[PDB]
Amino acid sequence: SKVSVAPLHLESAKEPPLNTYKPKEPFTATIVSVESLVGPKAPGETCHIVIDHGGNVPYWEGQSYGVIPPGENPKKPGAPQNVRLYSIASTRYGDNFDGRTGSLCVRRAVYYDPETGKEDPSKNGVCSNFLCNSKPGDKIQLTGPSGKIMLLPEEDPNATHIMIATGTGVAPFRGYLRRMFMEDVPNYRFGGLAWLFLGVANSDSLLYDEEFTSYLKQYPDNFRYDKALSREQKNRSGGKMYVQDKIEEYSDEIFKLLDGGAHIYFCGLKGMMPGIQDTLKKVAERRGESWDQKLAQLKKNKQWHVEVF
Ligand SMILES: Cc1cc2nc3c(=O)[nH]c(=O)nc-3n(C[C@H](O)[C@H](O)[C@H](O)COP(=O)(O)OP(=O)(O)OC[C@H]3O[C@@H](n4cnc5c(N)ncnc54)[C@H](O)[C@@H]3O)c2cc1C
Ligand SMILES: [Mg+2]
Repeated sequence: SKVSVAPLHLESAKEPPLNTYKPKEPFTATIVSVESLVGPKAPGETCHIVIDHGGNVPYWEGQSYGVIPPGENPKKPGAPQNVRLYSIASTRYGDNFDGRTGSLCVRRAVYYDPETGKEDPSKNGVCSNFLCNSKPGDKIQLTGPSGKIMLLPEEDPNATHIMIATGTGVAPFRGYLRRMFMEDVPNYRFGGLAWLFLGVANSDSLLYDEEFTSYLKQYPDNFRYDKALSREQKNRSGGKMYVQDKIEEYSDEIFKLLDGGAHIYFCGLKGMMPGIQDTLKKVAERRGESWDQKLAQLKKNKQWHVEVF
């Protein structure tokens, strides 16, 4: 059954915390654990980082943490590095169910010369490698939390939530789904439909797959889960199987859910959105609908939630 979480006073706040810590005086947090989430055929490493904030930097599901990597700002010499934002991949209780830790899902940004493949440490992404290189006991400068675009609408505990992720965009949805299904939160008993779509490069690039697959067995009447593996599957038209091609497999069901008030969420690299928009336009057209009109209605009704980067 559901996992006991503490302390339940984390449910009492009426508003999400924002900018509790700021870049000029960050909170010095401590790494608990760092682990790769992916197998050897993945094109890059994505790691799972557990951070002990001691209860000093609480957050709501869907928010972001800021991390200030070490070193001087290369463009304001003598200045600290700029904040990098990461979608929190944990619930407000965290992976230890105690309200003291939060987790990040971090893709290593690694530079390869386009012609030769050669590497260059001055060109790798600073914060992402800093995080995935971290070890238990390392200190991390933490800011935030910040963001409200991806807060979970909880007014209707029987709402429908359609979650569209690529890569590390799965992060907010890991938090949503633990709150909906895994944790014992007496004031939020989810009885709607949660539907996760995840696009990644191949089977070895899947993120948290065992957790999501378990929800199919635990909550078969409230959870659905579909994956698109681009390098390893192909779409109806011969293209690489992308998350939008999976949406298209369920186009009638999805459009009916949207018309019924479902929330729909998008998270991941911003390059995911043009193909999704193209697919939704073609789906609408086949149904004899205007996607522009439909998207405007969804935004007007506060059903459309996008955090891409
Ligand atoms: C709201 C929000 C949420 C986010 N959520 C996440 C998340 O959950 N997970 C996640 O992994 N990321 C996330 N991001 C992205 C994250 O904030 C960083 O932008 C990303 O991790 C890269 O930061 P970095 O410090 O590693 O790279 P930077 O040091 O900022 O470098 C940026 C890029 O430039 C490249 N580069 C550097 N120098 C050169 C050069 N000379 N020539 C060519 N290329 C070069 C690097 O390789 C890198 O790809 C999020 C961003 C936003 C805005
Ligand atoms: Mg795997």
